Amino acid sequence: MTSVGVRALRQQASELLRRVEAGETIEITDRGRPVALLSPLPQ
Amino acid sequence: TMTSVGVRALRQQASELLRRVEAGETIEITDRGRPVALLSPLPQ
Repeated sequence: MTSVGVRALRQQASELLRRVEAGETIEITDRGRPVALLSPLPQ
Repeated sequence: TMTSVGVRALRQQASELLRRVEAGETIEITDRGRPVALLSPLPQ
């Protein structure tokens, strides 16, 4: 899942952040429309 | 400065956080206190 909805965000938040921490970016959709991006920080 | 929320808060307050991002805000995400990710809006 490279694009997840709001429901999946809550149910999967820990795992989604693990993936971003491993370098993935993940698109967040809201009623099917892409609205936000989760990207890794340089840290 | 910015808003920083942890994963717990992201889950618990998801609707309020996405409302802010859709209004244009970028938010820092922490994982057990360490900054790990950026939640930023896509332009519409």
